[PDB]
Amino acid sequence: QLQARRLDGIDYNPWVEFVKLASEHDVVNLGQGFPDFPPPDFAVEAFQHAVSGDFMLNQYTKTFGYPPLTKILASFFGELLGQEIDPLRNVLVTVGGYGALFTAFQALVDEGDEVIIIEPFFDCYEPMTMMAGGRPVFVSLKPGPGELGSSSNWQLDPMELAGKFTSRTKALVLNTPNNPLGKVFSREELELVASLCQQHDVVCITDEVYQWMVYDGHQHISIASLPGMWERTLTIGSAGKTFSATGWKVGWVLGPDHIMKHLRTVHQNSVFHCPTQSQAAVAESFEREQLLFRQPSSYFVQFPQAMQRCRDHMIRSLQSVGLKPLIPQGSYFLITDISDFKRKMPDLPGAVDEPYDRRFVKWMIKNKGLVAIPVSIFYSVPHQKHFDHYIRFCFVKDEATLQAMDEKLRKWKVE
Amino acid sequence: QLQARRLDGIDYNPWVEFVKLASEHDVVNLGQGFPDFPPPDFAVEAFQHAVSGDFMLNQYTKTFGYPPLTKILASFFGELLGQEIDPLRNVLVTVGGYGALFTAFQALVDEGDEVIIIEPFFDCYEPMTMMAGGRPVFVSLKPGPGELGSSSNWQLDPMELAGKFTSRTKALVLNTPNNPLGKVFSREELELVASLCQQHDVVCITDEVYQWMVYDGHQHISIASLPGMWERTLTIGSAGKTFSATGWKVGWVLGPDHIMKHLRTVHQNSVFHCPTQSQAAVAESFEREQLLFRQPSSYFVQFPQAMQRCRDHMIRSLQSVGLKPLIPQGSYFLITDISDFKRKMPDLPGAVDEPYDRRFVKWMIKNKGLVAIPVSIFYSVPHQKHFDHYIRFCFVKDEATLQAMDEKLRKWKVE
Ligand SMILES: *Cc1c(COP(=O)(O)O)cnc(C)c1O
Ligand SMILES: *Cc1c(COP(=O)(O)O)cnc(C)c1O
Ligand SMILES: N[C@@H](Cc1ccccc1)C(=O)O
Ligand SMILES: N[C@@H](Cc1ccccc1)C(=O)O
Repeated sequence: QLQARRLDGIDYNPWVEFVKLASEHDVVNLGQGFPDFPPPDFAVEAFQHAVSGDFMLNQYTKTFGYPPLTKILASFFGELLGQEIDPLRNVLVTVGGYGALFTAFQALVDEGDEVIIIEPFFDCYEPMTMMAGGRPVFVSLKPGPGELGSSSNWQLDPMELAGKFTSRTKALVLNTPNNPLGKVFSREELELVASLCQQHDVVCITDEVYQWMVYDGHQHISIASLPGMWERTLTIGSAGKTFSATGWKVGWVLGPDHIMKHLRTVHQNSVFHCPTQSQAAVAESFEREQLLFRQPSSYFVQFPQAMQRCRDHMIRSLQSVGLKPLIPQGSYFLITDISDFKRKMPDLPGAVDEPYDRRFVKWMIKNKGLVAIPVSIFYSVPHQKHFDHYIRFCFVKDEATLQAMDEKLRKWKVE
Repeated sequence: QLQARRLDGIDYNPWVEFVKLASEHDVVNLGQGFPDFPPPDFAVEAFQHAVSGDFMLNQYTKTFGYPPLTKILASFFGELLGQEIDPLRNVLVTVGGYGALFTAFQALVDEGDEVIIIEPFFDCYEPMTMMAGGRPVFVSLKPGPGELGSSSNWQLDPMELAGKFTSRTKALVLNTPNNPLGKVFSREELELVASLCQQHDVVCITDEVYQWMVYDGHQHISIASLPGMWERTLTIGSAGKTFSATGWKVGWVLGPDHIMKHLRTVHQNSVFHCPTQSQAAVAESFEREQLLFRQPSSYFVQFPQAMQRCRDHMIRSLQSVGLKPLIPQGSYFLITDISDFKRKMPDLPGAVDEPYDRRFVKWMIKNKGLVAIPVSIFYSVPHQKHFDHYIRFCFVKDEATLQAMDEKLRKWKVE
């Protein structure tokens, strides 16, 4: 009654409960979606330059983006998407990719509108939809029929997907690479999704914050570069996952003027300006990355290789301890199947109809000194019972952390 | 139809049209609500320190605030308000005071709710209310019955104010010191407002971004320090107006847990984190200001004195050219009565039923080389006809700017 109905349901945040049980133990922390090593030197230094240069950089910049940043966004992303991107009509800088999503949802989703969300989903898609009056409509990526799995075998059933569309579908949220699965959507998969979007005339909010974290030669493709798609896609990105600087909380949306003009209204009636100096640091960091595009020494080349190594490392470590990893083609994350521990150990300390993975993650934190995130926080509530056997690890870590993890894992092994 | 109804009306932004007519002339810019000199050294250096210190500061901080910043906010503001402020239950760091307002409005205002807005009002109060489904209800500060006016003579008629309250009033937006008037609400005025708020059980969103810019010995008082008021006030502030660093876009809301828990839901479903390093810079800048509280050398002492000088300077300059200044007790701004020019010059190039002040500001920009902001952008549309004779100047400026202004003003004088 004091508060607005838009807040009904969405008030519960799984984060906080867990990342507070973590702090009351000696743990190797692998549930955190951020690096624990520094950003690359050229980007820190870019921040350093923007806070020590033209003093007017301490003041307000332009409402829809710091112009050097919208310039490099238009240019680099225009080239990657193969699109004529106008910085002033097609680019909006936002408070991280999170603020970008929020802006998008507030612009487009209204009482009645359905938003197709593909599980496992970054958890905020659902509450943001709900705050906007929409009705989430879920579809599940289903794993295919070795022993170690693969993210790319998680299938988007074409018939099941097509069935989700009604005349009330406003938007489909596509997240690639996917958090927490690490699926990198194929071209065929993208075409599938594009196909229905054109057909039913539906916007595709597409969260590509992990664009650059792709492994094993898999290729990040943007649904917006697909024929006819720009006119109906919003493409979100994040400086933080791009330059390993998550506390910079800069992101952007690219998309066509007839959509973006709504995003801009929300922006101008919510935050109005983004901080100036972060924008400057990000503009200079993209400049440095475009200069060196494809090159052995570009961050978008070395970083994925390094993190591919960390991934490979984690996969091996968790495997030999009973966990069944799903090799990701991208993102910061891999998930592991715990179905074996569920048989081995079915009753665990945990509240009433708490899904297994949640009860398991608590167990592990206490006894074995390791943080993961239960995957069920990324399923609609009705699907948590069926999808309660996965947990989510972050391998974007310092080597000292992989070391400490192995220490934890060997102490475990002796059981 | 593609976009959400919450965007109806609110899409028009007076800013942009004007600050683009400005850039196509040689102008002294006085419509900008930000300094054009640097922030104080200790605050720039605080930024410099947070972007070159513990590298983990490049990563995510806590959702509701960087803890060193919520610590100093609780402590300093607790002391100023005379209130026990818990950082975790009573403080939320937001994307500037703008993001704070937005958070507040999204938390509390719902279809039906009325929000009492006092004119002249910072323009966003109205559209934010509207996006939230609310119904702005207006009241006007009316100037009293010398020749030069005074902001403190603009009166909040007690009977007129009381009449605005219905059973549908959710919130009253109090802005003190006031943008664009520079009114510093008296204690009696505050008690008036408090009185009705307690009586009708209404929240008082109170925008105190100008807290420290008070002149002539006038005292900034917070409605929240008034008896019984904390339980029903939200107090917003901004690092940018506090430390002359508007592009830092850090702000906060203080208020009681039973209200703030809603602000937090909006926050966690909108931005989730604020950038880390700005927070660090602001925490250290408050630390430096509290250390030196009241002291000759504290920024909260010298800065108001300096800006009081700039104010005094502008008042004299604009006076002798026909403009009738209203001396502000606070804020960055003074407004001047142009009623004389309206008689002197009634027909001006400007669209159809454009209020006079808007047409006047355009005229001045072209011919006389000076930027102001028409005050009518801060009145409800039905009241613009009656309140079309004021324009708004920003005196928070470098001396080189006051110089150039005088140059413009003397070239003018020869007419
Ligand atoms: C981390 C993450 C975000 C948030 O990006 P920020 O720049 O931190 O706002 C958005 N989407 C996904 C899928 C993420 O993993
Ligand atoms: C400038 C201003 C704001 C905005 O504060 P930011 O920290 O820039 O968000 C809010 N309210 C008033 C009355 C202002 O003048
Ligand atoms: N996305 C990262 C971090 C994050 C958490 C909550 C909001 C935004 C980003 C994760 O899944 O751990
Ligand atoms: N508040 C200042 C600057 C500002 C403009 C628009 C949004 C937020 C802050 C002004 O009135 O000029």
